[PDB]
Amino acid sequence: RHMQEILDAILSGDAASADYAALALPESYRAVTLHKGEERMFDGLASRDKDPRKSLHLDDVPLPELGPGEALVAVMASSVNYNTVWSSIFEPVSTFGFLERYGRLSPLTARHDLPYHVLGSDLAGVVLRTGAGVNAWKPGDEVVAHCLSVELESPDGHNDTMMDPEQRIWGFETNFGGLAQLALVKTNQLLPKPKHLTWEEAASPGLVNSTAYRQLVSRNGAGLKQGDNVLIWGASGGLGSYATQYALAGGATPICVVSSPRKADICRAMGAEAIIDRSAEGYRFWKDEHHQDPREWKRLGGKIREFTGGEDVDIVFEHPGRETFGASVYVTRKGGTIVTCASTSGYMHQYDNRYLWMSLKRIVGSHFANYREAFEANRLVAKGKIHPTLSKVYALEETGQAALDVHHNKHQGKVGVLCLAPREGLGVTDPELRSKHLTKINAFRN
Amino acid sequence: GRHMQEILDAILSGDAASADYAALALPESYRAVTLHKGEERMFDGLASRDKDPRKSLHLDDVPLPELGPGEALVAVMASSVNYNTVWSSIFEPVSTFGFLERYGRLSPLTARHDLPYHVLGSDLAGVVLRTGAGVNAWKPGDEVVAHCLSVELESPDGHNDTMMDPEQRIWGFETNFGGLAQLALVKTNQLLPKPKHLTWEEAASPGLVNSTAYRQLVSRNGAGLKQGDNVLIWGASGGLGSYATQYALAGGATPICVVSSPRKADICRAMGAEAIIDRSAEGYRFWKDEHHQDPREWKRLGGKIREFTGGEDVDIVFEHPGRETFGASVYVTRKGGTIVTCASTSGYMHQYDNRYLWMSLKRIVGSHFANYREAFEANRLVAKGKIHPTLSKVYALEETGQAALDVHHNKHQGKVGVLCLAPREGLGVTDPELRSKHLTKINAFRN
Amino acid sequence: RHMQEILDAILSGDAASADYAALALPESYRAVTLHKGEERMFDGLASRDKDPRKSLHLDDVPLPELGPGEALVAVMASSVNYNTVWSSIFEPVSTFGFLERYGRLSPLTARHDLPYHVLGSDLAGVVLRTGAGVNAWKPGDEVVAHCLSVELESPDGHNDTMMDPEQRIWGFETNFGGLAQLALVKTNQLLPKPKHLTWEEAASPGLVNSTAYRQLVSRNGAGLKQGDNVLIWGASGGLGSYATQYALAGGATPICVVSSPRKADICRAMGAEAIIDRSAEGYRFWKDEHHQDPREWKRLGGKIREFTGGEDVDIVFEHPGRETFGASVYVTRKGGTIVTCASTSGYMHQYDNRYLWMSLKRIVGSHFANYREAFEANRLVAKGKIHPTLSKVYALEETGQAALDVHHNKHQGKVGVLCLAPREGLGVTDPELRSKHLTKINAFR
Amino acid sequence: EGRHMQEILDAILSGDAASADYAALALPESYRAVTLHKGEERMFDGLASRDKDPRKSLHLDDVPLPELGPGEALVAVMASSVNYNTVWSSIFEPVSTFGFLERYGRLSPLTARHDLPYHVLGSDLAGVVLRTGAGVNAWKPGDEVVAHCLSVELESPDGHNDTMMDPEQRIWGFETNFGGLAQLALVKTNQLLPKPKHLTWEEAASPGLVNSTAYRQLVSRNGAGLKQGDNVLIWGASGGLGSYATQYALAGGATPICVVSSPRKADICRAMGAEAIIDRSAEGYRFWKDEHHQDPREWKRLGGKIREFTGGEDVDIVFEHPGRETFGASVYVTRKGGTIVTCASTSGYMHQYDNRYLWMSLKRIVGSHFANYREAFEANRLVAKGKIHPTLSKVYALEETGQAALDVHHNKHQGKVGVLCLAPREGLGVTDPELRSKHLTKINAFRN
Ligand SMILES: CC[C@@H](C(=O)O)C(=O)SCCNC(=O)/C=C/NC(=O)[C@H](O)C(C)(C)COP(=O)(O)OP(=O)(O)OC[C@H]1O[C@@H](n2cnc3c(N)ncnc32)[C@H](O)[C@@H]1OP(=O)(O)O
Ligand SMILES: NC(=O)C1=CN([C@@H]2O[C@H](COP(=O)(O)OP(=O)(O)OC[C@H]3O[C@@H](n4cnc5c(N)ncnc54)[C@H](OP(=O)(O)O)[C@@H]3O)[C@@H](O)[C@H]2O)C=CC1
Ligand SMILES: NC(=O)C1=CN([C@@H]2O[C@H](COP(=O)(O)OP(=O)(O)OC[C@H]3O[C@@H](n4cnc5c(N)ncnc54)[C@H](OP(=O)(O)O)[C@@H]3O)[C@@H](O)[C@H]2O)C=CC1
Ligand SMILES: NC(=O)C1=CN([C@@H]2O[C@H](COP(=O)(O)OP(=O)(O)OC[C@H]3O[C@@H](n4cnc5c(N)ncnc54)[C@H](OP(=O)(O)O)[C@@H]3O)[C@@H](O)[C@H]2O)C=CC1
Ligand SMILES: NC(=O)C1=CN([C@@H]2O[C@H](COP(=O)(O)OP(=O)(O)OC[C@H]3O[C@@H](n4cnc5c(N)ncnc54)[C@H](OP(=O)(O)O)[C@@H]3O)[C@@H](O)[C@H]2O)C=CC1
Repeated sequence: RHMQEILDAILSGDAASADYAALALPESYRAVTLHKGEERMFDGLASRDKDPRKSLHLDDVPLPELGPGEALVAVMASSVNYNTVWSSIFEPVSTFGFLERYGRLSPLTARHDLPYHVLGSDLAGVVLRTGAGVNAWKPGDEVVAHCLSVELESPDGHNDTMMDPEQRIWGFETNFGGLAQLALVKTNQLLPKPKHLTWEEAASPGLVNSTAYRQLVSRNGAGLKQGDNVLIWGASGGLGSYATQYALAGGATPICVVSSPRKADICRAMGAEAIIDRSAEGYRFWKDEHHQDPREWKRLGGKIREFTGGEDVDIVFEHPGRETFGASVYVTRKGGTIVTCASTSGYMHQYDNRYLWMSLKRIVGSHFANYREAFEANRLVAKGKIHPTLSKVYALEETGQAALDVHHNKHQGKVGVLCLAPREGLGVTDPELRSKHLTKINAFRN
Repeated sequence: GRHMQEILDAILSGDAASADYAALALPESYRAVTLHKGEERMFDGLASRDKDPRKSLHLDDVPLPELGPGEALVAVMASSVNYNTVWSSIFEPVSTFGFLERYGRLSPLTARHDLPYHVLGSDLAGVVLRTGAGVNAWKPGDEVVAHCLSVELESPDGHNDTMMDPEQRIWGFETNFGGLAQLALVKTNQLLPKPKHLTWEEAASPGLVNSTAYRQLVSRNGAGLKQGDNVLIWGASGGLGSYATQYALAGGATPICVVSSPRKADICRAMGAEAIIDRSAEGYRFWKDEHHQDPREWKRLGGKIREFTGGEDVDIVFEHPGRETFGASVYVTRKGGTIVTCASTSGYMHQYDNRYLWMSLKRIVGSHFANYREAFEANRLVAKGKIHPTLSKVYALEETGQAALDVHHNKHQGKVGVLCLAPREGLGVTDPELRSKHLTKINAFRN
Repeated sequence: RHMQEILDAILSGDAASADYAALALPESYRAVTLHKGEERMFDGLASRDKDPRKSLHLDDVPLPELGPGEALVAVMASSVNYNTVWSSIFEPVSTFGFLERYGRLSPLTARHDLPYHVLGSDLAGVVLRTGAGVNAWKPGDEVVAHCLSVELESPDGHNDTMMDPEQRIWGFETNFGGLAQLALVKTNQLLPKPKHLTWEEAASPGLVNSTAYRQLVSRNGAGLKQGDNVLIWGASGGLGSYATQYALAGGATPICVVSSPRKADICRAMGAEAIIDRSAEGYRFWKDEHHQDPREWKRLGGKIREFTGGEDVDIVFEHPGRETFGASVYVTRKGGTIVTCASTSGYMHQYDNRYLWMSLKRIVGSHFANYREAFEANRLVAKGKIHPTLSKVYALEETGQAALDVHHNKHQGKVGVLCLAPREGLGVTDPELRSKHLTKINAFR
Repeated sequence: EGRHMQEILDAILSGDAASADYAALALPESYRAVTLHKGEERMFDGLASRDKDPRKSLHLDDVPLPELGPGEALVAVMASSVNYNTVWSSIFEPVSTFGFLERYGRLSPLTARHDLPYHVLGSDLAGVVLRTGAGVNAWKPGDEVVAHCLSVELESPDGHNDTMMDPEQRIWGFETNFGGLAQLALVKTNQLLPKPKHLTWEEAASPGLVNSTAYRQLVSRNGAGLKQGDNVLIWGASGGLGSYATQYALAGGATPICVVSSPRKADICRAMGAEAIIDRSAEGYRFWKDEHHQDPREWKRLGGKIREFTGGEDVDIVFEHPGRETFGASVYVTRKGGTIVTCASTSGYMHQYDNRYLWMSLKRIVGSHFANYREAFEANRLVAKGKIHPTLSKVYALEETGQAALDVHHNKHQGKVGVLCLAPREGLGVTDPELRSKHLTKINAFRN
């Protein structure tokens, strides 16, 4: 196999750039895919009852043609993200609609408009080829990838690339994602691999760490400062496992919300002290399908004040959506910020605008991160200031079970996936820095 | 009263010096529009609509209050009747006497406001007569208007933007000695210089809705308007929206004005706007039923906006109607744009589709009234002739009851003013050249 | 002649995109060029004595090959600015040095490394062909260009592309510039042509306009708001003339500084009213080569207050540098901003920091403009809020004389160049908006 | 030592006086204070600033109590500190403070109380409220307080969106009278903050001025707006401002590059948690080659040394205050897009820099000055929470304030130099012993 020869080169440890440039490309690669003819297979079911194991296929797919500004990457490991779940249950809409619309832009984007969709929005691996116009990256470079896909032909994105009208998420709104043995990315998605981490560890921060960085740290989100109090929903999940770290390292005080004593213990291991278990408290923010209960908003606010000495939070880190959003707006301090990048429990938000306008609060929408933000987030991992939060690793063939874990909220931290890597534990080339941080690196491990 | 008449004579002469005002003997009573503590339940049982301010508002002669540190006594030439004045006059949401009594427990200074009568009114235009201890920047004779937000600023919270202060009082509503009277008492950090090209009644008009619109649309605490922006303005001929339309035009931006009648569209054209949507003629139905919205109506509004902008979506939505329009407001905003909100007239339980907010990196910014720097800047743009008052009708002080009913029942398209000491309309202009340049717009809301 | 038929299509006014796509390309185009062998010809001379008429050639050159994300444009008009003049006299160094070094990177970048250099960093014209991947532009589109190109391989420029470490000015650090019948640009340099302007007027605002927009209007510079008072140095020059217009269009008050009565008249024709003639006032901000005179800073401040009713300016629009900068910091209001994008009179600035910290002022550096700011500035021209400042137009064959005119500061406004356009005055397709603004459009004629 | 003053101190020291007990104490008719005299403001004319001796101009006087006004408090001062503005005052540089008092005195009959032939100095205090004026409801006799030094009238609209912008804004004890280097002081009640209970009187007095300033300059959005990951060049990292700036950089998750002039100060920086330390004396930087011209080669040498510590990165922020000597280098070494934030010019206020580095690299120079009440509250809250620690090195008696000021004038100190006012000895005033115990090693990091 051409693919076995590629893996052997990576595992040897002493292949030069010219060696990678000399390997023959395989004619197909193994990939986790959706099929277009199945996009209605879950019609009539409740979201909970839609099973990613039924929709996710392991296929052999042809290599796409390499274009200008792009790189072909040999993927050692990837991760399950919530967009992998959304894709796999075809909610809110089918990703094939996104691929069809993308394919209308040009003959190059039309490569993506296929009857199958290779998923995955994270990777760690090795560059094999680069297209025309690519100088910064070369075959053999060890990389991780962020998932922003921007074309930058329009002027709109030249003062923050998230504002590009053609901005997409790689592996979700584009094809050739990371849950596969090979991937195709733009080279402006590439970042240097953290040397003290294994392949699966290095693949795990990309998406959620970059998003948490823009949403909480950067001036394009909440602009955290030391001394702030920050309410962090889902503090032991993917986003929250990085948000909590940024709050603590930035000198702020996180109030972490989780739903089990096991996750509460992890938050204490990260260094948080103020932890609310929403299951034990039994919050019912909605009385029925159409009306909320302000008494329950107020009970949450009172519990926060027990931890802060009577202070309300400067920032709410939102993402659960409809269930929690009325409470989030209510409990925020006068002049404070609710920053939101998601709506897991439902995107039709309801809130009492009297609390927003009379208290001069703001709701800031945030979405992934631009390259500069993704670089800064990955830099803090490489410096050993922010740590990966991997809890469990699955084989590529078992990506469906990994997606079901997240779908049903059975996990903590990040769930990783081995792609070409034959086992866990490979890829560390800075053992001294790894040993300095190993206890924190393994804090989420089962 | 002889002393009061001599004060008015000094003002009307046009050439009294500061020393002359300092030498005028103060009156020992002044005429004022008041509520009476004994009557606060006279409307119990009735619907808001059927409560009549002519039955609760009294014309009384009241004694002058003692002038404290950092305060000014003002001879009032004109004032205004706004929604806060109307609600007070019908003891809604609760009687104003409740707060005057509680706050009056703090100190002998706060207890001056706790009286069996309440002098209403949160606007004035007039002349400073006396200042209390420590005052530097104002002197007898200075011609002034007032910002009605009073802050004590003992908490640190308000020292980077005073709207964050936790202890605000609206003068004439949560304080006594308001402006619907011949004299008023205010803090000197409420005073603003009178625009010289306007009459007394015009200068008292812009008031809180003008500074609120300025903070919401122009200032960096709100939307931070820049030239070239497209701005969707709901209620563009009402209080807030009329000033927002003017700020958009004055700042080099394009307002897309929304109104509900052809008469209102004509007022918008008179202010200088060109892109006008009649929401009633278009028949928008943003809610399908009590609990669900219709995204195809959001998109129909979006397509109508694009007809005026050459295919562009708005950088800013100037919100205030609330529940009925808020879903559409979030939908139509450009990627990276801002929805600024300072009220919820149609209902405060907002519902919107958050996918549009996070996937297009939009933000919803809450704003409320204005701090004193914003009020100074808004008033300064009126004084420069960039922003014009919106007066429709003027009443004498003796007829404040009817003025209040007119506002309560929405009888006029623009503001209702009240003459206090001024004997007739049309006095107080000392810059006729500037007035002549802007006369048509100044009178756009007169019939 | 294939070139003649391209011009006839443009002049017909009703060719469709399919008609442009069907036209045969010419094998060569007429271009204004420098020659590699002559780069030492002005060795020994003072700058003022170098004559661009001796170095600029009119050549027929072959068409370059069209790469990914590029467009081939038929050029109706161009401009001559200071970058063009500097290149034509090989200052500060010959432009061929950078073209050679950059052309080592790849076959794409080596297209630019030729023995001749086609100059010009402005255009107005019609798209003829686009390279692969191009979505937003098609044959027939009427365009102007933003001259600053970025590669954006580094993350640094992905929150504001001016932070990118590898910028190139098209026609100066690239070949195939706009002083020619055809040009090659990236598609993320293209902007829609303002319909109410002639070809030569549309090509004129260019980089000084977008630089002024970034410095004064955008949040990356001073963040102007209506009501502000703005001190504008050099108010009838390139930057200052656009800055004056942005101040007015944004509802602010420019306090315009000029050095002659004729310049004051031009400021009044633009709409300004508060004008200071620094030469009539006789300001001497420096007492000698090393020390300033705070009494003269204060004298300027007092003159400003005569126009503002006693207020100090919220913003100073700086660019003269050493001579004026101490005065600029002094006169700015408490909490105000001094924004700077050049140092004409000298880059070693000196100022009294007590005024800066005790009055919480800031000095903000700005440079050129990113593509979003260039689009917004061009859009305000297209709205008729901002007007071009052309003084004189030359034919392409006379580009040498045009460059000498700019080099010796012969005109008060800009110098334009007809490329394919056979005469001035063509290209207006919005005559109603033009008629509204004709007097201001011609203020520098 | 008068009887009424002795009775006030006995009440404080008893630990159990009630608010009504302080209200009932007789006030003294005079108090002991460190003062300047108007007749002497020319005494150093023609001398180089280094040769001006604060021991010659600072007097210990008995002065009459001023009349209490609306919005004010009379405070019994247990301890204060020397600040550099105490040094500036005592050498009448750049100008005499009596010009400031004369100008202030023209505003109103209330501000005219300050226009006196002597100037009571001091811009920090820790102590106990004795009396409050009209309009004061938030503070009462007996409250244990520290004071920040912002004096704002807030009559003008300009200060109502950040009070530092008030046109009449002044620094208490420098541009106003009745400062804190004295047994009693007069302040606006909007200068008052709750005393941190785990600190002694002298420790609690020491952060106010420089900690508030460093917070606005580095942490707040009105200054540099620090974020975790930033590299920050901190001049004078073991002095007053620097000893707080370094703590904010570390606690905010940034990397300070600390500049000091001795190995002893380098060791304190390491004890604070910094690793990247430059000794400007050992490096021998000569940024100026003569009176009128700088040396870009030395700017470059500093920039190269910084890059050795950061792995090749240039600093996002420079925390400036030395002024003329360093400012050209500070602008040069800053990263593209970065910020130089300045609140002072110790070495000379006529700054010179190369504007090509500022405009071509899109840098900005942000002027900062003290802090508004909200920022001062936030800075003091972080001390009270034990997140930021006092940096007191040495304590002098009130009668030795002249020598304390000379220490700072000649750059012989580290951290903050404290002064006992009414407090009879060091070590008093702690009422949270368990929080103190948790943090004691860091609290004492600067002690001789
Ligand atoms: C892990 C990474 C990350 C990720 O993976 O993300 C995440 O985990 S995140 C959570 C997962 N992600 C989601 O959960 C949501 C997926 N995505 C969607 O759910 C839909 O995508 C959305 C609701 C956002 C929009 O859907 P859509 O219905 O497609 O939107 P819209 O209406 O904007 O556009 C269609 C037509 O409306 C026109 N149009 C637009 N604006 C106006 C206007 N103002 N006026 C008039 N017409 C207008 C356009 O011009 C078009 O016209 P056409 O071009 O002729 O079709
Ligand atoms: N815009 C963007 O770019 C990004 C958006 N997202 C979106 O953010 C959301 C979370 O992503 P991720 O963190 O990766 O997923 P995870 O599932 O790993 O973390 C989600 C956490 O949310 C909490 N949670 C779930 N449902 C509720 C609820 N109804 N009420 C309160 N808390 C709840 C759980 O914590 P517990 O049960 O312990 O309280 C869980 O750990 C998803 O919707 C995802 O699509 C993600 C990343 C990028
Ligand atoms: N808290 C306080 O102290 C005060 C609060 N307020 C609040 O501010 C709000 C606005 O103030 P102001 O502008 O002075 O009020 P106005 O009554 O002057 O104008 C309100 C406009 O809102 C528009 N509007 C109302 N309902 C809807 C709707 N359902 N959909 C769309 N547009 C609508 C109408 O415009 P059209 O019909 O022409 O489209 C109406 O003219 C007030 O309604 C009140 O709630 C006001 C003053 C004081
Ligand atoms: N880096 C680059 O690639 C480019 C840099 N630049 C730089 O930008 C600067 C300005 O560009 P532009 O506006 O187009 O130049 P202009 O020549 O068009 O206008 C410059 C104006 O500055 C004013 N000025 C010059 N010297 C002084 C002085 N000592 N004191 C006061 N005012 C002075 C004059 O106005 P008046 O005499 O009327 O008061 C003069 O008109 C150029 O001078 C150059 O340094 C420009 C082009 C490109
Ligand atoms: N605007 C405001 O509100 C405030 C302004 N200031 C001003 O800030 C400055 C410092 O205040 P503070 O920190 O209290 O004083 P300190 O003397 O305690 O600290 C100053 C430090 O600067 C360093 N330093 C002194 N001179 C030079 C020089 N020429 N070059 C380089 N480094 C130098 C020394 O460190 P080393 O020798 O170890 O390098 C010294 O420790 C003063 O000018 C003061 O007035 C202070 C506080 C508030």
